[PDB]
Amino acid sequence: REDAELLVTVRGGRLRGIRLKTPGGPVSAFLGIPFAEPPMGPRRFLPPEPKQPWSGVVDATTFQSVCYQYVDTLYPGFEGTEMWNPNRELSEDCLYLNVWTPYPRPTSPTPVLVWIYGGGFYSGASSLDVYDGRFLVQAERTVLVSMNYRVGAFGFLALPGSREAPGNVGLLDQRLALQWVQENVAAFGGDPTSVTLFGESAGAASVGMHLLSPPSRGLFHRAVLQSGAPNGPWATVGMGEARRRATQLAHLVGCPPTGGNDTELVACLRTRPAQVLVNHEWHVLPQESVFRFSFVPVVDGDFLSDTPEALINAGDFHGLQVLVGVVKDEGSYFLVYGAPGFSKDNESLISRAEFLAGVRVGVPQVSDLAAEAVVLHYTDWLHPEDPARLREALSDVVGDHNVVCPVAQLAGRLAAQGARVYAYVFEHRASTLSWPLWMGVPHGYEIEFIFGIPLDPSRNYTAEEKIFAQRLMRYWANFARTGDPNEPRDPAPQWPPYTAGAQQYVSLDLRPLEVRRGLRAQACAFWNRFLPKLLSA
Amino acid sequence: REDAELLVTVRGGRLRGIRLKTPGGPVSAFLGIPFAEPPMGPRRFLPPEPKQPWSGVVDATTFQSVCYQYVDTLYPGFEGTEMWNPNRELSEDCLYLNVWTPYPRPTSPTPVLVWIYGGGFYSGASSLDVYDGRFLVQAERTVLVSMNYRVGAFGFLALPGSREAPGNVGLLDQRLALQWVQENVAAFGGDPTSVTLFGESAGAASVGMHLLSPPSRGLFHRAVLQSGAPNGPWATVGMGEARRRATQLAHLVGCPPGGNDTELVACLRTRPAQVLVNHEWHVLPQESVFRFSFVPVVDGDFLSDTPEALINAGDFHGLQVLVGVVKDEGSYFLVYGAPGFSKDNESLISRAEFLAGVRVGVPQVSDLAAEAVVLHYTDWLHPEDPARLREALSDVVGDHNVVCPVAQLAGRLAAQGARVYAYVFEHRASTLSWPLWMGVPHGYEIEFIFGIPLDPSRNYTAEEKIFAQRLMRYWANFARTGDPNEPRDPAPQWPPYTAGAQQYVSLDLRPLEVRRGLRAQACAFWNRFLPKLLSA
Ligand SMILES: *[C@@H]1O[C@H](CO[C@@H]2O[C@@H](C)[C@@H](O)[C@@H](O)[C@@H]2O)[C@@H](O[C@@H]2O[C@H](CO)[C@@H](O)[C@H](O)[C@H]2NC(C)=O)[C@H](O)[C@H]1NC(C)=O
Ligand SMILES: *[C@@H]1O[C@H](CO[C@@H]2O[C@@H](C)[C@@H](O)[C@@H](O)[C@@H]2O)[C@@H](O[C@@H]2O[C@H](CO)[C@@H](O)[C@H](O)[C@H]2NC(C)=O)[C@H](O)[C@H]1NC(C)=O
Repeated sequence: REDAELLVTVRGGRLRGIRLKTPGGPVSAFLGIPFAEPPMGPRRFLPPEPKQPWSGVVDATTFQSVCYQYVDTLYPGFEGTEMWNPNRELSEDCLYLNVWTPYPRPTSPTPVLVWIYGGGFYSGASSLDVYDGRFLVQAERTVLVSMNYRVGAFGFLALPGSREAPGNVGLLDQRLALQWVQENVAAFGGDPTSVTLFGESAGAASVGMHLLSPPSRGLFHRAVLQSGAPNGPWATVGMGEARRRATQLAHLVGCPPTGGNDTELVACLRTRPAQVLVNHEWHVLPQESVFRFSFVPVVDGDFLSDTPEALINAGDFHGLQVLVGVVKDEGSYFLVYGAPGFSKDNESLISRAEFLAGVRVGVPQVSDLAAEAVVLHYTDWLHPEDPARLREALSDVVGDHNVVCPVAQLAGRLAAQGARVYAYVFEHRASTLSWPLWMGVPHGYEIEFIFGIPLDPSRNYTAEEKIFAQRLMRYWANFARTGDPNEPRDPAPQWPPYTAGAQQYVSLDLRPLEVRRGLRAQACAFWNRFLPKLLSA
Repeated sequence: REDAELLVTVRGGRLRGIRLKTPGGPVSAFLGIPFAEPPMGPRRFLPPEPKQPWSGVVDATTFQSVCYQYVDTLYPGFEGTEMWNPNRELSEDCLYLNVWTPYPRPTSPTPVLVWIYGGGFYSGASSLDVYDGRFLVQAERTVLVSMNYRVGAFGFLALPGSREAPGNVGLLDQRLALQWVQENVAAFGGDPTSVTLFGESAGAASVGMHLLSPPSRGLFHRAVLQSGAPNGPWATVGMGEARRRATQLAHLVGCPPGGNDTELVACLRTRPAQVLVNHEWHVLPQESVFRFSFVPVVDGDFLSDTPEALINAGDFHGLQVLVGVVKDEGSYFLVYGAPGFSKDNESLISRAEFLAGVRVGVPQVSDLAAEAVVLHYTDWLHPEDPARLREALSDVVGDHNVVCPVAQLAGRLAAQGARVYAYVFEHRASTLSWPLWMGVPHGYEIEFIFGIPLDPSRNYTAEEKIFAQRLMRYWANFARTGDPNEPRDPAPQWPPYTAGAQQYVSLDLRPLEVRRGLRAQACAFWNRFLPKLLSA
């Protein structure tokens, strides 16, 4: 009648999973485990409530719904954008997580990788094909967990101080899932004393906010931040700007029938169909921009007691290992979403005039003086108008400002204040990539190799890329169980720690590890050391 | 009996010159010709007055007195500083000029070169050995004129608005000599319709100011600006700060103070010249290198606007300009106040010294501006490497004071009608007494332009002599035609500088090599960004 490996009792009740075929052998998957009560109706915008115990057996046999979110339509049918779009029905009933474990279940406690997807805090899902945990768990014999968390207004609309919309509830969704991991992962063979968070972009920023929030920090041990940081200019928002955005969203959908009582304002928002909120989400941004999202974590003293910058600088990080990195062309994806002259369908060889206009789109809402400093640093004054150079320069502007330099500041301060840090740059352009050649290794395209997707026989990767993907999974799993991506296998070469002075990182591509110095050191000194001084003067 | 070639009648009266030897043949020299009434006593600080005629024969066989000035004492007896110090007695009776001419004197109109010496507007003299005109005149058959002009407070103390100390009188000293050239150079064989001005440091700044002042502009036809420009942060001063400096000088020497300019000048006019000199450095507002107390003042008269303003607004069609810099404009000044520097060690400074140095090399700017300097000149892969910090602070001082002011002048003149030729001078003299770490310092191309290597009693190499002959030929080609290129191909040709291509040549023992950008990255900072920052 039943297979005992696919039957697990967690604190809330009994579950039943499925046996997954993988290239390397069987895996057990428990997909769509409810960890919170559904945040519908009166519970919209509220902190997650833990799932109430149930009698009988819950079937955890497929991914559950995607949290309600905007759906990208810029290049309809284009795989390079469709791969990030929801692959399940949209619902507010979306607080489910997924556990993958070896078959048979490990005998001794196994280290746990917990994945947190990105999507700008406005999109994403744990169900996307590229986040398929079966290949890591098979190849490296870890337990892998991933959760859904609310995005957009449903996760991050904030009327700060208000009780019916406190903000950051999507982060509370993540923390609740992490608490579930502590109470329940042992039932699957996982070690709750060896839990490594990892995430990418907004998921990397989320990992960092759990590092900086004491109530989250007791729930994990190690951290991996791929292409994102809590201190990025896009990842948090101030209390007053959160209130302005929430209030203008309400105003754009009829509430109140501007501002007033927070109770009455939210109650009105709660009567609007979810899709009506999503249809107005982008209209609350203060300007024309790229790499800016409407509802993101708010710095209000609760989750984050201070800005991520301050908490990073103040923190004692002894006993912490982190792995951080970026892709080679962090900035190119976002240019086709609004920078003038840019398209995935031509070479985007912009003019000087379009470059100067792009600077204000990619560095939005800074003084004319601050914009001048950006143009000074990124113009090559022996070739101020060469279109090819202007295209790469604008990519560097957006990439450095939003990802590389925030990651570099995080890496540097954690190292200087007690953490062992490892840093990479991912430099392989996947043979299957559908974006144009000028975009390089675009943001987000290391994930499929980390997750071992090239081992999927259904896909058409080269054999080199399969070997490469196996290499990355090992670094990640080695870091997960030891805090060090290196393996006692000296030639391999070795991946040295990142430090504030030497600033060493390794390149990840088909060739063997190559050590290098400085995460765009010259550029990041402008973003991390000089530009803040200028904006307060 | 007497030599006819060395007797000359100028509008003021009669002169007796002297024959000079060179290894290429004789030249005729007329040294110490008075062109102004001695600006003494009641005429201290006033505009110069033309020399009243004389009877008899003025003896023009010897250099005349040096205008009263500070004497460098940083390294007593050291050749590298002594060569710039006065080599004749000091006197306020110093307004004389010198003419060198071929022997026998030309009988057709010969192109004229007019030398204006540098010295920060606080020092200098036309009699310095390194400014000896005999080799250029023999080798390139030009007429060469140089004049003394008042420096320090005597030339540039300004109480703006006052008739008793108007300012810029040293500049007027220069203009009066240019007028004297127009009226008298033909008596020596010179062609008053082909006058090329050239000068170095403060002399190059002086040249640029005559370019931008209409009453001077009809007195010459082309300009050479070596390692200086009128828009450099040091070459001019605002009316308010000029008044504050003149006023503190009066305090420091016992003069007052409802206030009154007439009385303050009158009390200054009673002090011995040396007393003013003794307090000259103490009116500067802060510790600094490359700043000088009494410089040209922008008051709407000699200069009706700032030089940067006048550069931007000018129609420079019909102008040919030759401009350039040495390879290490900043090194020299570092040993005069940058913490950690000496000509006697390697000056391998620390990061803390580098940061303190930045406030000395970029004085009187906001903390934000200084931070922006540190951002640009730090290698953030090597923020504390002492050799890189020494080089970077040299670059800060050189770019801010010379290279980038020259690049801006060149770019805007070229984009507004002028034909511009740019060089970087990259040859370290075999005879150089400054340490190796200073490279090719400020001022050490002059001796090659004047052909001093041809002097056999000096210790230059045979290939250094050929180099001097090359440079003299470029300079003289430029004076005769507005084009340094030897009108003949291999070459490579020296192409004109333009705001886009930014082409210049390097001058060393190797043949001409063409390069792009007078430190375009750094000068974008100083010329385009930093002005915006200081406004807001
Ligand atoms: C590169 O493309 C952009 C985007 O234009 C769109 O995409 C093209 C590939 C093509 O499908 C066009 O028909 C589309 O309009 C071009 O920039 C656009 O230029 C048009 C006018 O020419 C203007 O109306 C749009 O606003 C512009 N869009 C943006 C984002 O600026 C750009 O000119 C193309 N570059 C070339 C052809 O060199
Ligand atoms: C390089 O020299 C400077 C200048 O020092 C002076 O000149 C030297 C030749 C020697 O005679 C020193 O004693 C002189 O003071 C040195 O900078 C000075 O250092 C001393 C202490 O060593 C300090 O009291 C002064 O303030 C410094 N002066 C300045 C202008 O900063 C520097 O130490 C020397 N570098 C070395 C020795 O590595």
